[PDB]
Amino acid sequence: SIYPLSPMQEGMLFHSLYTPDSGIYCSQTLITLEGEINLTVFRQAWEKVVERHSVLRTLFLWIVRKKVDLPWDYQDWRNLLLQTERQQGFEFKVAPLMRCLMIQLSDQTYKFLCNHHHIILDGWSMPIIYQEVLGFYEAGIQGKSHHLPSPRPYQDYIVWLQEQNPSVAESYWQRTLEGFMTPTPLRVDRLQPTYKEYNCHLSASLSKDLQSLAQKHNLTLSTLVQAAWAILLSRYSGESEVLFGVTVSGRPHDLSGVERRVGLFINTLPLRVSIRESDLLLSWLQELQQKQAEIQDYAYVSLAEIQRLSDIPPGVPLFESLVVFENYSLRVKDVENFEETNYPLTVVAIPRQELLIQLIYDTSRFTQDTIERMAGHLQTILTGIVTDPRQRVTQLPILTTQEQHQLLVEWNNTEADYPLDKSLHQLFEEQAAQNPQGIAVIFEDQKLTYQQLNNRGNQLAHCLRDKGVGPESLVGIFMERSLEMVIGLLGILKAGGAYVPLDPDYPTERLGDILSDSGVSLVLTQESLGDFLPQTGAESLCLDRDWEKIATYSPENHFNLTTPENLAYVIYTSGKPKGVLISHRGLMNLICWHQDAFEITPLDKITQLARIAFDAAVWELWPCLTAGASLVLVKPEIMQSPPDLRDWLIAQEITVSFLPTPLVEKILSLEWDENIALRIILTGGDKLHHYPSGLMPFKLINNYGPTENSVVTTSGLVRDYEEGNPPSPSIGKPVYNTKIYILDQNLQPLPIGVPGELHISSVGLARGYLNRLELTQEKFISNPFNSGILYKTGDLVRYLPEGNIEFLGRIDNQVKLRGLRIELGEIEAVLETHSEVEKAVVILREDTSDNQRLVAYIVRKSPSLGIGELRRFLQQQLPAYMVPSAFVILSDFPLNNNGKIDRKKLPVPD
Amino acid sequence: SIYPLSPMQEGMLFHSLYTPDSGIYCSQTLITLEGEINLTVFRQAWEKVVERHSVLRTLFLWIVRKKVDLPWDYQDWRNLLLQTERQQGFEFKVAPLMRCLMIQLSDQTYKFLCNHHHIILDGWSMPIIYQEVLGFYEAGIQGKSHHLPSPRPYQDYIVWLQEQNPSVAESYWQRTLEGFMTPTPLRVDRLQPTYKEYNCHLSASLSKDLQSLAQKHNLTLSTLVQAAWAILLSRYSGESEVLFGVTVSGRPHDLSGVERRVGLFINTLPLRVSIRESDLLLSWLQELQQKQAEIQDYAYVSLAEIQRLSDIPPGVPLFESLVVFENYSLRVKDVENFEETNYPLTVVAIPRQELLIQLIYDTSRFTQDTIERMAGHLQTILTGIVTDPRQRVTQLPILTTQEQHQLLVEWNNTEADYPLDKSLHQLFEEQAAQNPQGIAVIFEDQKLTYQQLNNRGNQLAHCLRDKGVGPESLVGIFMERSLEMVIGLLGILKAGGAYVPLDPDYPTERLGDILSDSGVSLVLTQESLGDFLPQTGAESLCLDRDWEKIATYSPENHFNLTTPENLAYVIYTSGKPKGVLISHRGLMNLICWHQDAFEITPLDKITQLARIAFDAAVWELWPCLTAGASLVLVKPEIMQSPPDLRDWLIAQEITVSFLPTPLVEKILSLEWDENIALRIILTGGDKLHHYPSGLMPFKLINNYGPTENSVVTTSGLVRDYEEGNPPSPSIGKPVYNTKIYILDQNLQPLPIGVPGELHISSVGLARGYLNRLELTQEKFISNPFNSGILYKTGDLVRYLPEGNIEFLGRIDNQVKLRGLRIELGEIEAVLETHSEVEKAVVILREDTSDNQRLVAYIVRKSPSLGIGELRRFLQQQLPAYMVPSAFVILSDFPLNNNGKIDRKKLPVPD
Ligand SMILES: Nc1ncnc2c1ncn2[C@@H]1O[C@H](COP(=O)(O)O)[C@@H](O)[C@H]1O
Ligand SMILES: Nc1ncnc2c1ncn2[C@@H]1O[C@H](COP(=O)(O)O)[C@@H](O)[C@H]1O
Ligand SMILES: CC(C)C[C@H](N)C(=O)O
Ligand SMILES: CC(C)C[C@H](N)C(=O)O
Repeated sequence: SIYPLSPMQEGMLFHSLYTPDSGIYCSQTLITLEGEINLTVFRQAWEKVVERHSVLRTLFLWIVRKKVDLPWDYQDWRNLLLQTERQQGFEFKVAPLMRCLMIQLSDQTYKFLCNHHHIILDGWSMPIIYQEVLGFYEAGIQGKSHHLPSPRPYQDYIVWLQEQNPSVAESYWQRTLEGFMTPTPLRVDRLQPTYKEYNCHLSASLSKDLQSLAQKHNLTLSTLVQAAWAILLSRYSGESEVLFGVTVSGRPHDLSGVERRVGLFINTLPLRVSIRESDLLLSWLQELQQKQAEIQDYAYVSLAEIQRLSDIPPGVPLFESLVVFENYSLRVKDVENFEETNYPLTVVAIPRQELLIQLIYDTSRFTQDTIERMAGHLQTILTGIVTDPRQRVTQLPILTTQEQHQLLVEWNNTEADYPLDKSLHQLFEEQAAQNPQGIAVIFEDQKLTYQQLNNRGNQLAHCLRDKGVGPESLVGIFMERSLEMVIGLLGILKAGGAYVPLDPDYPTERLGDILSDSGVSLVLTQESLGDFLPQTGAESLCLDRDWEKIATYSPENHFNLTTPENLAYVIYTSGKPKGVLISHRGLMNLICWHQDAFEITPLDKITQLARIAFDAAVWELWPCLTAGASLVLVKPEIMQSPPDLRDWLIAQEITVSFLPTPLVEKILSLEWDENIALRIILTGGDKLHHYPSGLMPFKLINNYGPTENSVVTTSGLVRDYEEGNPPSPSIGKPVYNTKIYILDQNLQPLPIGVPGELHISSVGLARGYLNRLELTQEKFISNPFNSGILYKTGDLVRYLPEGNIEFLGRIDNQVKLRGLRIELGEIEAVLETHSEVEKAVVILREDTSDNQRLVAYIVRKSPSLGIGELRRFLQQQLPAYMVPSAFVILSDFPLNNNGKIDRKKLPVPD
Repeated sequence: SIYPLSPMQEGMLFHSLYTPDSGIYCSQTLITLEGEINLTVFRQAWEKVVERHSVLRTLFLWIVRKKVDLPWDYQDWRNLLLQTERQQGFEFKVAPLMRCLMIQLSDQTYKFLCNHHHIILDGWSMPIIYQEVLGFYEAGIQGKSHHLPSPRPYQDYIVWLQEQNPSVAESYWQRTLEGFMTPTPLRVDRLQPTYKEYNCHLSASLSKDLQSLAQKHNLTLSTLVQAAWAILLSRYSGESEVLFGVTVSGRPHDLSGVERRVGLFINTLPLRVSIRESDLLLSWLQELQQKQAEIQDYAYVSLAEIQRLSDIPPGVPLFESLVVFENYSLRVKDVENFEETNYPLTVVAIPRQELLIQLIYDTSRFTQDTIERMAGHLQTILTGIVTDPRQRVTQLPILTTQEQHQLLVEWNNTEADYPLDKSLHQLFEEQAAQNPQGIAVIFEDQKLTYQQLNNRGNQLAHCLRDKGVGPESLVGIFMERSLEMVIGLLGILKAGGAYVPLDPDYPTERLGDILSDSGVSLVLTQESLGDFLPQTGAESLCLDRDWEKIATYSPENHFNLTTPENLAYVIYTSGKPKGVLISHRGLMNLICWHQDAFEITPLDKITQLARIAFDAAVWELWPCLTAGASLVLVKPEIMQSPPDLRDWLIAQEITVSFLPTPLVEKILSLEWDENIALRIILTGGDKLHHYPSGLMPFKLINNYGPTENSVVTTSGLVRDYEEGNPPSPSIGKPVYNTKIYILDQNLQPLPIGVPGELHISSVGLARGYLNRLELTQEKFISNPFNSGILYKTGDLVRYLPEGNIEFLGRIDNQVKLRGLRIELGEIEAVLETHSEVEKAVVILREDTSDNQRLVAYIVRKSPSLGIGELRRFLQQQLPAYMVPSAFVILSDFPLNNNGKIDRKKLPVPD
């Protein structure tokens, strides 16, 4: 009994000897017994166990451990809970004396409690000790012998350790963990210690089908469970490589297949699992079997040794999930109050006649609803595995029947009747029929009635159709926001053509490219701008100078000639920008949806401030003009001042107004008359950061959608912040005749809480890109879920629990194996909380392709705050690894031409 | 004049447009003119320059730049300094308008001021502009023409940039900077923005000899200067690879050899220089020539692009030193108030007829004395290079004649007469002659006079010499601190033998190894411990039981038989420990020095608390007994309580007391009677962290030395903290007959402020190690500076400015290319400043050989403080990269058996 400590034993000792009273290494176990007991023999049982297991009578000399053959257990007392309260709270004490480092107590209402230090025992070792203590009692409450083999002394683990070469195991852990730079994030967990148990019981049938499959193919039930969890983790995380804990014996020699012995050995090990698109479930399970066997050959270096030895940063865990397969005077419960640490999520497979799978979760990290669904997913995956193991791993189903249905069917039940026969201009002219005298457009003093607008529109149409314009014609429009411009738009539409906005402030070369791209032969403009057009060969008509030409022509409505498939407009998104071909159907849907959702009626006064090259302008003009309301063009002057715009909105008695996101953010800080005409403010285009105060008189509607889907895809009222609310307002839910899908990189559905790529199926979808047939086919695919078409948005989003969508960002800004476990927007929200921070954006890399170095751009309210005081504020709220290297104070955000924040113009730090 | 910005131009623009008014990019230049000036023509001169250089009339459109041929410079006014005060302070303003971004002003007392933005100009570009503006004035204050070629438009740099492939330059900067993980630290700089200039003028002879050498060997004067600085940096830094800035043209096409042109180009580039032990100066200079040429081929990516692209962490500079070779109505001065940034140290070679080398230094980072010496070093290196360029680079001299002398000769002038004929026991017995009745030893109640001790010593000697003991005999001593033990020690010495302390608390196996190592055939012990000796074959004598045997023998002094070369003691240092063979000469020197320095006289009462296996015990016993004083053995009880020991020291009227370092640290926090007998407290053994309060009644002496050099090498009084003081008390200066040397890894001398390895030349040096002849030869070498022997200590130290030595740590704990620019002890001192921190130790790696992760172990005063609040405190005081990843709260430091802090028993974090 002269032996050296294991490294793991030393570490532990030193930690205890020189850090203040800790109890990190104190494991308690508490046993509810009922019946009656021969106390005398129950004690002698414990003494029997203490007499046989050498560690249960070891002591430490301080670099050396001694087993003696002498000490045992002390009871303290026996004979309105009062146990937790004090009687269990008060243990900061163990001496490395011969006296077994294990103190016990039996009680009045019959409760046993065992305290011990991990320097002698393992999580594995306690079960063995109950079993052996119960068996020495039952064969001895009956004067018989409980015959058991003599155990190994655990002083021969120690010699075994020394026979092994640490450099072998260290090279192996280094080689195999190399690429792996941060822990697999579960991304179903909560922003910010009690644990709970969700029991997921598998049917007798599934249990048996699993066992069967294991036998047929030389796999174990533990491998099927780990596999199941590996598959689940890859879907939740988005990573095709995952890493979780598995529990192991850690005691070797192939006594893994015969014997059982007590002490401190390695009990958990990291298992790194990769899943490729070609992987089939049988082969991949064969492979998993090996890696789990293989890692056990290098089980003679601690996990702390393995953490540092990896590429994972110091300070952070290399996994947040653990899988344990418990291969194993009546007892009532064994409550384990080693609560001192536990992993956020541990999945415990207990292989009784039916397979139990317990999910033990940190309740600060996961909702009950999230965990229950996790249960459903494993259940789905396991049933899928036995049902057809020839299947590709990346295609195996995860959602339950009810989930599938809810997400893909019920939440997509947005079908709505709308006039699919009609066209934009028709609707308009019914509007101009029924209320000819109504103010249709207003610009400062100027004013058009529905008749003025219809008549002057019909004239330009007639002019235009003499010039060659019909269905599918693309006519340029190069004009300042004005009445002329509405007439222009309406003119092209009536001719049967489709308008191509040309922005008045564009350089002459970009205007060039648009005209050559779009192939327009005709551009409507105005004398002011005429000379800025490049000379491309195209005719230009001035609606100001040349109005005389146009006046000559009929102000009659013409025959309606366009079909819903005909192009209505072509608008560029941001190598070059790409023009999107929008048909009339799209717009009909939008208009009919919009008018319904926001109850637009001819009473309404509707603002028009988006520049005509952005598709928001479509959604300002046509719902309004086709409904009878009055469109108020806004001087861009007014828009330059949030408070002035506020006053101006109030002044002009505007009822419903679209404000782009950066602007609406600002007006929401202002204070507002309580009784104004403004009922709705619509916003969208960039990610809205801020919830409205309840003080706001209007209701605030968030909206989202690509240009490739007729302006709006998703819409939702935004209330004041509640509590269960995400860090930034939802983008709402799909609009009429729109279905959405949140999909993984192999086009597979994902459950609530998991981020994926938004795909859209809609009557709103573009015909495709102008002159980009390849890309049209890459992005507009055949829908896996219907006979209809699916557009890939490239936007990263997740379903919230009531069916709202959280917008996260762009799929291209995601990098594999550096997903941070905290969503960037979570930091943003936190930084924004501290007053003096008005707006924060957090980017991954503003530097180039070498490093990433996450930076945070802050716009301050006053100069009081600086990048140090901020830094400590964020390491107070989050930990580190969740705090950026650089913080850049800005004065204002680089906005692109439409209002969206311009990333590539953000200043790179230092 | 349609052109895209350079990347470097864009970055700059964005930074200006969206960060709050900054003036980071504002360069000012201020020109003292005297004489009289045709104001009218001076202006027109500037207009001439503005008319020719395209950037001097460029504007920015916001991704595009425009040159116009129209704007120029405005004067604002003209006609008790008041300029700095306001008139120069107030510039936060430049608009990217056609109006040249360059505002000027001429003044009353004749001062010109030019403000411009780096988005148009370079540090290189301003000189060209003065020259061209002065030349258009002088040929025009005389109605003549100043004829100059027409410049390149700098719109063809931009096309050149675009013709180049960034991936080529990026691969090159990545490949060549790879190993290089932190900036070359100068380690002559100060712990913690004004600049100063030290002019270092080289003689006409040296200037010319350099130029000559350049011609002979196809090198330039710039390469000789960079070389010089590279050599200096490697010595200061301790790194055989260095990295500094060099300035470059950045404008290419081989117009580097003809033309001169204005704009913004790359001006600084990182030059990585390696120096190997075999390198010869000619070949190595040839090579340096190439690398400096080569790097200029990749001069089309910014330095910010090169920083991130390197292995240097984000946030930190990749060099703190820059070398610029300025190859280039009278003007008085050009004062450059672009002070907005400058590097901590820039070395400017100005190649006028004699070579000037300016050292421009941040005065918060370097003392005037440090810089002057730097000047002397370059001067030394350059003179060395011309004198013999066949020389090895690592052997070239750096110290001046006076420095060499001061460090190696004058500060080592410690020769002292001492009785080299005599031996320890002789001196003793003269002491026991002259004052037979004096109390020699005291232990609680027990007491020996000089006669008791001498007589009982002579008896044991006679006993011993019948048992075979003589010169060179090693006798074991295995005894509790007691009177018997002093008698034992004194007995062995008189017999002519040398004692080998065996520690009473050692395990029987370590005792075994010592006895087999030392080969003792005889061990003096005591009945108490006899049975703990292992049975090795050696005789044991009990000075307690067997005293009767010993009493029979003569109490006469014997003939003195030992010579000063004879062994006196053998003591192990901490694979296995190694026994050190100390002779009598060593001890004579120590005793005679000690008695002189601390004025020991027979009045003195001297404490004895070091365990006998530590060599401190030698330095407690023999100075005292050989002087006539009374040695008080201390109960180790008393030593367990700082306050009790204090009281006990005061109580017993002890005059001079050795307390090991961890203990003295603690007593210095106590409060102290002002009038006590205690005059000196001696300490040493570990690094003392704390300076005494002035309130302390005694004086506190720090001391240092390896066992291999008779206990003490260096000694120095420690006062209260002053200001210029290092973070922890000096270890003083060499003792009698001791010379020290602070040397680099090629055994070369180093100047003040530079850390190196301490080597000792002394009469105190061990004969060598017991039974380790190899190691004796590796560590005890032939002295490069005398005919005498040199011991390599493995300790890292530096000379302070008055000749004190700062102890830094162990050479083995240093790792190349991760030296931090801040000394660990600097952090320690800072952490210690904050009350609630009683003691802090900062280690490099407590984890294993994969990462390093610098950790800090803190002992707190009360539990109030925690590892977060500490963390922010240290990122407040230092920046980051100077703050550890882990902080471990301890309760107490793992001490080894002698008092030194035990590193390998520090708890590894997490
Ligand atoms: N409400 C919104 N919240 C967040 N991002 C949005 C929102 N609306 C639009 N987007 C983003 O803006 C894009 C539309 O850009 P484009 O169609 O090119 O003008 C979408 O694909 C999203 O990435
Ligand atoms: N005063 C001191 N300050 C700092 N380190 C010290 C001091 N005295 C001794 N040392 C260290 O202790 C060593 C002596 O250890 P040893 O001779 O083996 O007992 C030296 O080589 C130093 O590294
Ligand atoms: C949802 C709307 C605000 C328009 C959206 N920004 C788009 O780019 O189509
Ligand atoms: C300088 C003295 C305190 C002794 C020193 N610690 C040594 O190890 O020799």
